[PDB]
Amino acid sequence: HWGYGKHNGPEHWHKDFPIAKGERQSPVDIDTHTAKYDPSLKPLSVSYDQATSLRILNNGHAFNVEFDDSQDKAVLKGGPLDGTYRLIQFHFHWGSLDGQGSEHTVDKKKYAAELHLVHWNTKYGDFGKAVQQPDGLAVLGIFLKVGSAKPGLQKVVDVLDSIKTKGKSADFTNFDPRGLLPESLDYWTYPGSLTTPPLLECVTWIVLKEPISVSSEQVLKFRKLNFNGEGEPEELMVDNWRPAQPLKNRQIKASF
Ligand SMILES: CNC[C@@H](O)c1ccc(O)c(O)c1
Ligand SMILES: [Hg+2]
Ligand SMILES: [Zn+2]
Repeated sequence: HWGYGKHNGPEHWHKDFPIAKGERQSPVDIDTHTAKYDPSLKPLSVSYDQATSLRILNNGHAFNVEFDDSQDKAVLKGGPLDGTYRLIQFHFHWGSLDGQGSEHTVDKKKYAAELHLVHWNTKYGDFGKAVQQPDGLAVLGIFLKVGSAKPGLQKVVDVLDSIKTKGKSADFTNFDPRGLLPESLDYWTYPGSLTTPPLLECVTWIVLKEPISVSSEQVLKFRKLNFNGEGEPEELMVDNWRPAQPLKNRQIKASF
């Protein structure tokens, strides 16, 4: 199936998922001098106080921290969004080296990693129906740079040993995603897609300008994870990012 290798990577995805070459694919390069301040943007509202994490899963491409979305708890609203979007999961994309890993880029700059907090529009009842809609999803993107450790990330880092290989999962309750946010909620926004097959064009992207810093030791543990399943030859889970895709006359708006 699809992956990130020479033979199954982003360059191959279009064969099974023709939308890979579509009109609103992600990620994209954010050209800071082309993005326009949008005064019609409402303030962004990130309400994660009542968030209920359930478990962490290695799915063979990344790891997902999943949340209970059976009622309005962790929600994203405001900014470019209309209505309420519920947090369902978060995951990261990262590199084999610090100089690469992020999916979105800023004036062609690649960060060491990128965090995606995935939310679905409550108007559509559930995630499965939301991904059939042009405004079905909102993803909050946060860049990671290597520097000081991120205290709020360590709980995730420590559990990774227990989910080394494809298909493994661990109980992961009472994790607070507020510990992953930078200070400023300044962002760029554009209409786009899921960055993994099947690459569905249902996402309002909200990409925070301010990166969070994580320690070299924290990122190193991400890189210890495996793409393969248990008892299979070791394939380190690294460089699980899609590169920047054509903007196609979409407009990136800045909140600041
Ligand atoms: C339904 N919740 C989405 C999450 O579990 C998810 C993450 C990455 C994927 O490739 C995928 O098919 C699903
Ligand atoms: Hg869609
Ligand atoms: Zn992602």
